[PDB]
Amino acid sequence: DHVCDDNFSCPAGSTCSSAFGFRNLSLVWGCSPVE
Repeated sequence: DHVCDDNFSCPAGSTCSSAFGFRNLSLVWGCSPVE
């Protein structure tokens, strides 16, 4: 399994959307399906 930032994970079955990159005061995103 993977692990982006901290509270997150994905069995290489998606990607870390990654959001809140203008200062990082909470970080809120999800995993995206590569296909």
